[PDB]
Amino acid sequence: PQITLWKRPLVTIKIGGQLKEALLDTGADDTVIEEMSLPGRWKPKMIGGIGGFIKVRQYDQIIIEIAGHKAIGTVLVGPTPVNIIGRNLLTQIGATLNF
Amino acid sequence: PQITLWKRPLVTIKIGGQLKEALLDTGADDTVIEEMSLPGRWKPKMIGGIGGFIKVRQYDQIIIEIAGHKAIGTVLVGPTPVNIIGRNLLTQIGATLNF
Ligand SMILES: CC(C)CN(C[C@@H](O)[C@H](Cc1ccccc1)NC(=O)O[C@H]1CO[C@H]2OCC[C@H]21)S(=O)(=O)c1ccc2c(c1)C(=O)O[B-]2(O)O
Ligand SMILES: [Cl-]
Ligand SMILES: [Cl-]
Ligand SMILES: [Cl-]
Ligand code: NA
Repeated sequence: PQITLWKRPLVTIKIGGQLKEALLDTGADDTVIEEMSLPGRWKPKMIGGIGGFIKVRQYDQIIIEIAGHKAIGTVLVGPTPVNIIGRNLLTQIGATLNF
Repeated sequence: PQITLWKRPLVTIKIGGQLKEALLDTGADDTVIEEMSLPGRWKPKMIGGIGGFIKVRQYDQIIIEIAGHKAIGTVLVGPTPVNIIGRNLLTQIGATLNF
């Protein structure tokens, strides 16, 4: 689709069989999701947001559908204010910014 | 232009007579710029995300040139680690997300 920006670009994602709402976020390098259960091992990551740095859990090679598009990649789990789809997965779905 | 998302979508802006580099950020409702002086009245606001909140000064009716396109709107000024062009100005330059 072509998504204008008068409203927040919220989409439905599917991860671990569950539907969640998430924000398409070109200002995020990484995809960050609220606390949930994911399979496999995780590794630590420090990410720096508007308010400072936080620790999150990094899960790699996670299957995730974004607005109906299949992606497989890194998902960070931690205390984010909203689920954000960052550029690591926006690139997988072929998203560009245009003006 | 069409901007791919392999790297941060950084553009040059002009604000208050100064050139700065800023992120085109679909995940931000509003535009947030590092500390600088702007003309006119302002009021304080708290904005929050990953890592918590920061206090900013809200200036209304500020003109920015974003990658050569002029737009006017509210600009928040404070200790953000990155300059952020949010939806309030992305709409004005006709920016869309496409996939
Ligand atoms: C969290 C999101 C819903 C909202 N933000 C935009 C988001 O795009 C940030 C933009 C940003 C980019 C670099 C550094 C700091 C901030 N990205 C981000 O945190 O990305 C993380 C995930 O990947 C990592 O890569 C980049 C950092 C890491 S915000 O900045 O917190 C933000 C922007 C505007 C407003 C508010 C909060 C608010 O409350 O009112 B407001 O005036 O509307
Ligand atoms: Cl840890
Ligand atoms: Cl990835
Ligand atoms: Cl505005
Ligand atoms: Na003003």
